[PDB]
Order: sequence, then C-alpha cells, then structure tokens
Amino acid sequence: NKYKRIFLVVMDSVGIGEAPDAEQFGDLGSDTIGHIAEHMNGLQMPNMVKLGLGNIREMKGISKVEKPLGYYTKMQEKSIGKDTMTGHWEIMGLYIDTPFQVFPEGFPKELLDELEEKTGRKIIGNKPASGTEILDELGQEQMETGSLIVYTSADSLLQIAAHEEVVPLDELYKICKIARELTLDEKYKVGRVIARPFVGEPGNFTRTPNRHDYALKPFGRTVMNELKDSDYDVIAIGKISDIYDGEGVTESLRTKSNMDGMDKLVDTLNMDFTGLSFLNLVDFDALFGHRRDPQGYGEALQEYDARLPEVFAKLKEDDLLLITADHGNDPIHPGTDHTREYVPLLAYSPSMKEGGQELPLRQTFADIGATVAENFGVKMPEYGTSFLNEL
Ligand SMILES: [Mn+2]
Ligand SMILES: [Mn+2]
Ligand SMILES: [Mn+2]
Repeated sequence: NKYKRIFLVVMDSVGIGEAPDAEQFGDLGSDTIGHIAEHMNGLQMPNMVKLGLGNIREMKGISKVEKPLGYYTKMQEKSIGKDTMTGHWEIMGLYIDTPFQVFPEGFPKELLDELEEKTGRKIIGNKPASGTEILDELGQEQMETGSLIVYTSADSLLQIAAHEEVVPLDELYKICKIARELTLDEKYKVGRVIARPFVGEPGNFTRTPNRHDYALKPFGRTVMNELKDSDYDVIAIGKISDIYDGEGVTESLRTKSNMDGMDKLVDTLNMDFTGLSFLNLVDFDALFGHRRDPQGYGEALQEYDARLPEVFAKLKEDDLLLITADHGNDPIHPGTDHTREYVPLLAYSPSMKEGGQELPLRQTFADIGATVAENFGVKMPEYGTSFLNEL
C-alpha cells in the first residue's frame, strides 16, 4: 500500500459553484462557498487556503498560494440526484441514474391505497410534519381507530407512527418492511422508511427508542465493501454508517456536532489502523444550508478550519488526507433544497515534500473511490478514475 491510512472528510454541502448542469436542477446562480465569503466580507479558512482551496477558485478572503501543501482540483457530479445519499454513493464508486423522490404534498393515493390493502390498516395524516406535531394532531385518532399515521419531511422519508399498545411493535416493523418494498418502485423511491412507535396519551405523547429504520442499500458493491472484504479497517464517523446502510463499515463512531466529529477524526489519527477513516461533517448542511443562514455557515466553516492544525500535526508520512463535499447547499439560494455544484477536492500527505499541484478536474466523484481502491489493491470500481499515481 502506498498509504497505510486514508482520512476522507466530507464537509457536507460545501459546494464551490454551480455545476454545468445546474440549470436542469433549478440551480443557476448557486455558489455555496462563494456566497458565504461574500456575506462574511472575507471568509477566513487559512488552513484550507494553505492546502490549496483558493488555487481551486479565488473567493473573498480565499486567495491563491504559490506553494500549496497538497494537490487541489474540483469534482463534477455524474449521477442524476443532488442528495446526500447519491453524492456519497458516487464518492464510493457508483453511478446513480434515478433520483430519490420527495413528497411535499404527501404521498400519492395509489401508494397509500397499496399500503392499506397490504397491511389491512387505514392510513391517516399523509403530509410533511414534525414528529411531535403530527402526534399531537392525530395520536388520539390513531389510538381510537387502530389506523397508521404516515407522514414525511422535506427529505426523502416515509415515517409511520403508531401507539405501541394499539399496533404491536412486531406488526409495526412488518408494516414498515412492506412499505419499504412498495417504495423500491422508481416513482415512489424514498431514501428511508422509519418506524415511529409512541406511547402516552393526549397532551403527553412520547416517541420511544423502538424506532427502526429501513434505508435503501447502495446501488451496488462500494469501495467500502471491497476494503472490509479484504480485511482493512473502515472507520465511519458521524452519519457515514447511516448513509451507506452500514455497507462495508467495521467501526461506527457516532457524533453530535461538527466539533465532536473533528474530535473523533483525531481519535482515529491516534489509532493503529490500516484502511480508511471516513468523516461526514453534517452541520453545514442541516443547520446552515437548509436554514439559509449564511452568517452561521461562515462561522461554522471558520470553526472547522481552526481544528485542522491538530490534524496536520498528527499525519504521518504514509497517511493521506482527502477533503471534499457531496453537493452544494447555498445559504442564499431560494427554497430550502441542495444546489447542484462542483465540490472542492484537496489531497494532502506530509510526504509531499514539494507541495502539491493542480489535478485535472474530476469528471465524477467516483475518482475518490477509485483512488482509495487502487491504494489498498482492491478491485476497481465500475466508475471513477484513480489519481493515486499523480500524487
Ligand atoms: Mn435551486
Ligand atoms: Mn449531503
Ligand atoms: Mn440535506
């Protein structure tokens, strides 16, 4: 192995400008990092800049350096979706040609009729809601009738709530497996079905820990699967294990915040593993992009950048650090959805004694997966082209 350890960091949603196909996704004008930098009157990410961020693209406060520490370029998404699952699946060697559906006016009647027919229970609600709100609204009716509450969010989710005394947990889990099968159809294709059992009574309903999730498996064997199969470590930090439905994961390190995720990254630098340590930093997307909060996004980016020196100091000569994103989510764009953007790519090892250079633009995010696969001598993904031998 050329590198013993690869540390891969996805700054979730940290896009570096509208992609060539942004118009088809309603995303003309989008620029995540750029528009944050404008809002801040200069974004301050001095560690990312020394890696080469400004050499990718100069932005306010983000300037070129003569001798970047690592290699730098951007990557273009090939897959049809701009969601977190698609972007991550593509990073790890896949090509996804159907989108995950969302249902802002509720699920279509034909899907709900099928679910009612197969379960023998009637369905109520059928709208975007928070869990708390929909129980307050419909919990009593659900208890009294034995119906199922089906609700969704702005994300590709189908959630089914029922009182544990009224619909036994075993049946609720069977109902969700049925729903999971029905939602494999391309017209109804949802990212995750979630069992939402609750207890209590009107004015005091509680969602129980008996929640279970039925996520879609990645559409093919990933580079993570190949690493785990070949007896390497695959250390998933944060939402990574969920995004891949555990496929190829050997250790899952749960996190509660971006700073907790950088702590866990450091924990893995301190571990004697051979393989991949893979971090998702989700707060960028969930708290700043989706909430259209550019000031918050800028502060969060600055906080993240201030953690990098500690990472740099613990990298060894045969370690490689890769920093990228999975899509954009421009916090001044209309609506609340992701934005179809190029993503940055920085590749740094302290063995780069001459500093890095510009890499050719990556035509698919799967170039990351292909590089990781070539490094560890595992079977090459069907999509992507390695840049291992250019480092
Ligand atoms: Mn848009
Ligand atoms: Mn994402
Ligand atoms: Mn999102």
